Amino acid sequence: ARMYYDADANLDLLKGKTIAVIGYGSQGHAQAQNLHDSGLEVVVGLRKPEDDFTTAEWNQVVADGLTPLPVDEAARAAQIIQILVPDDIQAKVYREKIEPYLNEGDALGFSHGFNIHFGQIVPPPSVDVFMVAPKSPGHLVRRMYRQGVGVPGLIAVHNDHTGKALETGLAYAKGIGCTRAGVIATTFKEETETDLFGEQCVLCGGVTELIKAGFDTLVEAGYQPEIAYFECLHELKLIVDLIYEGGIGLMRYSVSDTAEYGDLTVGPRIINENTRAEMKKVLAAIQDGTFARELLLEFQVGRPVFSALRRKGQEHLIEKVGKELRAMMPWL
Amino acid sequence: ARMYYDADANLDLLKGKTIAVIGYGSQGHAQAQNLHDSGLEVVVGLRKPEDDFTTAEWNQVVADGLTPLPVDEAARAAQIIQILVPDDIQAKVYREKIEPYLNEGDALGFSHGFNIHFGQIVPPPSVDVFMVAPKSPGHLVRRMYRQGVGVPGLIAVHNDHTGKALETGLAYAKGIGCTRAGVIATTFKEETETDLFGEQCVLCGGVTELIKAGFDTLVEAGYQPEIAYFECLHELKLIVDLIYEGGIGLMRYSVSDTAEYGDLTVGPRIINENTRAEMKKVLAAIQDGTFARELLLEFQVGRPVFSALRRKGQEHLIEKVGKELRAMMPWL
Ligand SMILES: NC(=O)C1=CN([C@@H]2O[C@H](COP(=O)(O)OP(=O)(O)OC[C@H]3O[C@@H](n4cnc5c(N)ncnc54)[C@H](O)[C@@H]3O)[C@@H](O)[C@H]2O)C=CC1
Ligand SMILES: NC(=O)C1=CN([C@@H]2O[C@H](COP(=O)(O)OP(=O)(O)OC[C@H]3O[C@@H](n4cnc5c(N)ncnc54)[C@H](O)[C@@H]3O)[C@@H](O)[C@H]2O)C=CC1
Ligand SMILES: [Mg+2]
Ligand SMILES: [Mg+2]
Ligand SMILES: [Mg+2]
Ligand SMILES: [Mg+2]
Repeated sequence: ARMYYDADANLDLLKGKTIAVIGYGSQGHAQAQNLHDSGLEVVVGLRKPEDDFTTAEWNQVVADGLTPLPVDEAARAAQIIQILVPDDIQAKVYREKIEPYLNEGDALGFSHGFNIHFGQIVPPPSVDVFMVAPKSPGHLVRRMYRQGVGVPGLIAVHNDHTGKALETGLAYAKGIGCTRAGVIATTFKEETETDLFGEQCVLCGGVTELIKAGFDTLVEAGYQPEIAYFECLHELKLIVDLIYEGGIGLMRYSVSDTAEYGDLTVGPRIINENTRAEMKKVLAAIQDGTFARELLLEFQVGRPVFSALRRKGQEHLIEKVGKELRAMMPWL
Repeated sequence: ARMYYDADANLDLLKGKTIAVIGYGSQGHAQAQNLHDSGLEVVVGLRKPEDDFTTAEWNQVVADGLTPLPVDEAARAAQIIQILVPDDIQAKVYREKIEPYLNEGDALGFSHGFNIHFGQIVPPPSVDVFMVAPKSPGHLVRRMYRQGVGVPGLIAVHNDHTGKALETGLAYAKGIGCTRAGVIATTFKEETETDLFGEQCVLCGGVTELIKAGFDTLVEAGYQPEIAYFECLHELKLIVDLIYEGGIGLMRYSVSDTAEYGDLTVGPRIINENTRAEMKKVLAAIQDGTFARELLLEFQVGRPVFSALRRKGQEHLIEKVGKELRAMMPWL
């Protein structure tokens, strides 16, 4: 893997330019504040204050010492526009408040490549397109920069038109602080497809249904739901913290030998070759555009499947018993 | 669930009694110190110092202000004996150092039910047998007790010879702080079987192989292993931390709508009715004694399956890439 560190990004390449950071959410408040104390001219594109949220966010941008402009005004101002609004809204915001104000040599930036990769945003060919995706949440992107240590990041450039697209996004990477720890060269295609696959098969879909299937197994066998909650959900955090810290090996070293033996022999019975074949199918739906199509069509008819499955999950017994037991532990 | 609190336990039922805590590891150190701070008469049963580890543990007891004794002397001093050495060691320790010193009316306590439930320790009928199983690791049992909050626990009674087994166990649970948070009534059978099931199917076996299968899917399809690490392992902690604090619903509220839709529709494809049927078979092996027999036989011939499978795990690419990447993240 190709790594880019400090001695690979020249922050002077941005002297005399403006960076529009559209949005001030998790990545927006973190990344815009990072580029300000890195010596770069930053404008923060938001909506005109109209209700309570758009005012409170506009006021907090001022409180941190940055300049807010309406999205069309920050986009007219800057030659480097980084879109950090929500993914499901990016197509409308770009089309209306960003697209008519693009010039040659301007560089368009993302932190997740779904919209570029699946053709929902198609910038003009005379425009640089880059991605800098940090591997840490917004509050950890901002808190770690103030501590002189970077968070690792992924770098991607989708269209090199000014001949310096890589160096230009590489400049943005140092501006937010990812080049300190090290930055991995990826593509929009790889970042988008792996992000969706991980979400679907492991981080969100896989683990929630593993948890629920375990809980259901115990409850259907007649064990107390309160006991099943502890053994299929609550105790998972301790285990995953260890994997996070020191890999699977640290976790297996820290649990009892009986648990490690059970892990080694039963894990592959639960997640077996049939499961691995299904993960391959799920990946193929991500690679061939049909998942993206399905999501996009779902949003166009008012999200009936998303609402129905969401509500079905909220009615699950594990959520009911969980609220009761979590009360008893206010220290979470 | 039948719940017990501080009001249901009478610490004065232990007046004039000496409690021996056998072991001083994760649960032993926390439970012994807690019992001491609650004004009870505690001795810690340890191997006489014979090497760096046993010298240090003995000195730790003294440093904490508690009284260490060799295990047989601790047993002879105490009327309540809490066995907190590793589960795979308890039968031999019990047979050699505890059993010959039991008197009618003594109480034998556990924090996990395996050895009583699967008949590896068979106490005389004249001895009360109870369990108080905290639902937190020892360092939290201790920390939460210091802060005047408890950790939740389970209470079970296996043999009531005196008629006071439950009251003794409840007094013990109050002494270590578990009735402060609340203690759930269960049985040795239920605690043992749900503990083994959760470890095998969800917490350790299920989640490690889910992680590995996701990682292998990505690597085999040609993506970069460093990227697969982030998307299949590294950011699972953020997800699980949210499930831990506020259930599946809080996590789904906190991820993007694309992830939640991917979660709701793909989760049950990965963990499906075949997976749930295999979980039922795994539970059946825990319920019919055959897993316990398999584990005990494995331990009797020097752990060759445990050692072979552990090593194969240690050679996996996810552990090699993970070590490289985690070194780039010093804050671990
Ligand atoms: N949550 C995370 O930590 C990660 C997110 N990303 C990606 O960065 C992008 C932004 O992510 P988040 O910080 O979580 O976004 P967010 O959901 O926290 O907020 C987005 C910002 O855009 C504003 N906004 C909302 N609707 C708007 C509209 N119609 N017009 C103009 N502004 C609007 C919001 O006020 C908010 O300040 C996404 O594409 C995401 O996939 C990349 C790395 C990790
Ligand atoms: N670790 C945890 O957080 C949980 C553990 N439990 C149960 O607590 C009990 C004790 O478990 P842990 O504290 O985790 O074990 P541990 O591995 O943390 O500590 C074991 C203790 O036993 C001592 N010991 C080891 N060999 C000995 C021997 N031959 N003779 C005398 N003493 C010896 C050790 O020096 C150490 O003091 C087990 O039944 C466990 O299943 C129950 C709740 C959660
Ligand atoms: Mg991700
Ligand atoms: Mg447990
Ligand atoms: Mg266990
Ligand atoms: Mg995502």
